[PDB]
Amino acid sequence: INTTQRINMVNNVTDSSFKNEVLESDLPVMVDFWAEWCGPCKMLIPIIDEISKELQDKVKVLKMNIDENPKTPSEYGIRSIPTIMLFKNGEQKDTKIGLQQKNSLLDWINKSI
Repeated sequence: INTTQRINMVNNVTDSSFKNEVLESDLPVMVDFWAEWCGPCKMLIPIIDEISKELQDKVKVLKMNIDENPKTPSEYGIRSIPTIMLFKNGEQKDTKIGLQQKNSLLDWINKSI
């Protein structure tokens, strides 16, 4: 018996802190745009948690609730969720829409950084 990999925890970013935590970072940043009413989003949350650990010190992983923070998704053209957006050096680098499984998500991020 060991500690579970279900960290069930990852930092939140808001419309107030997006520039500060995402656009100003030197690390590549992955942002999971989500809401509580979105079924696929809830399936994706634990995957995002696990990937944050597997990508520690390489990619900063954050989630943004779009009910509470509608302005940032609007600015980057997000029309549906789940959306996962990758940022580097103050700009968007890549985006994918929809549930993504863990291996595919890790493959994509590693290809992108």
